[PDB]
Order: sequence, then structure tokens, then C-alpha cells
Amino acid sequence: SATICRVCQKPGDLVMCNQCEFCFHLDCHLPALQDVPGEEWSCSLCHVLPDLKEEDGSLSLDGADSTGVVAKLSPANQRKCERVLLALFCHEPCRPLHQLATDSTFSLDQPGGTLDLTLIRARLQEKLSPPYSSPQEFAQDVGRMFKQFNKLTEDKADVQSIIGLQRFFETRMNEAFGDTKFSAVLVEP
Ligand SMILES: [Zn+2]
Ligand SMILES: [Zn+2]
Repeated sequence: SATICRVCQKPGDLVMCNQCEFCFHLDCHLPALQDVPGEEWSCSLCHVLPDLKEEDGSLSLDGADSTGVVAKLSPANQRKCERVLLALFCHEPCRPLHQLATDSTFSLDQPGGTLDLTLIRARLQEKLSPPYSSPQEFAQDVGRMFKQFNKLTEDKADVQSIIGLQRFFETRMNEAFGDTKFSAVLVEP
């Protein structure tokens, strides 16, 4: 198997999941890496936000971020949906998804247009503008993604391409929303 930014599935200056070969161009990394998270990284579904903070594991009282910087989508809850957009990101069905809309200047609150991983991701990321407040808000969108994903595709499978991704979606979304301790032998293709 090649490095390939699992997302893109293209080789390069990718970063292989020291745990599940999940390589990433970094930038394609859901929240986009910082610059190669070391050859010991582990996806975002496997590693998520850089915990390198070392300390402040539960002691900081309150500063820039510890347990609730906004609690919108919340640091970690945002991280979960990010465990998703990513989950999505990584697979193929999402590839179409990443880019479905005609965005231009309407997705932030567009009339339920088409969204896409990146759409949602930016939200999640705050890259966008209007960030959600729930990985279900998110999921709702990606779930939308999926909706129009399934209606726009028309070239791929139809549903089950969407769905298989829609399941994947909910899988990591399920992982993140628990402990991703379910099955570590299933995260390794
Ligand atoms: Zn890539
Ligand atoms: Zn991984």
C-alpha cells in the first residue's frame, strides 16, 4: 500500500498514521495539519487535536481553551465531528462530497444547498464563518451533504455510495462520540 493522503489517496509529503497508515497531505487533514504531525501521528480519528499540551490535562482553571472555549460545537465535540468530516474526508465517497456545492457565496446559511466536507469542515474549523454548535449540527450538514450527495452524484452508485460513506460517517462520528475504543482493528484497512 502507498502513502497516499488517504483523503486524496495520492502519494506525497503525506503523513502516515503511525497506527493505521492513514496518510495525509496534512492540509487535507480535516483541520489541516500544522506541518507534518511527525511520523508518529495518527489521523484525527486516531490522534485528533494535538494533545502535546502535555500539562493542563485537567488543571488550568480557565484560559484560552481547556474544556469550553465556546461550547458551540465545543472543543472536543467539534473535534468529534471533525473525527467525522475527517472520517469522511479519508474515504472515497466523500471525495465527491468534499466538493459538490456551487458554494460561491452561499453555504454558510444557504437554503440547504449542497454543502460538502469542506463546507462543513470549514464550519467545524471556523474556517468558514458560521461554525455550528453540535457534531450533530455538523452531521446534519454532512448528512445533508450525503443527501444531495446521493441526489447530485447520479454518476457514482446512487445511494449506497453515499450510504457506505454515511455509515462510515456515523462510525467515526460514533468513535469520537465515545472513545474510538470499539475496534482498533477495524480502523486499520
Ligand atoms: Zn490530500
Ligand atoms: Zn489512523
